[PDB]
Amino acid sequence: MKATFQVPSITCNHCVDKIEKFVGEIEGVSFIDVSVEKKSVVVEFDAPATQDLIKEALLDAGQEVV
Repeated sequence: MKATFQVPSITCNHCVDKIEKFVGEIEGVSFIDVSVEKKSVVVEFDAPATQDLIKEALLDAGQEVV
């Protein structure tokens, strides 16, 4: 139960705080991992979540991920 994405619009802390505030708890988030120098993002989600939940939240939060 883990996910691995990448936010091409990284390179900042304000974005991490915004995505962490939303992703910090998406009714099924184990741990939101982010990589600025690598421009990657690894998030763990439990059974009450889905990569469509972290996207709907992270995307609606103001972040982009392909």
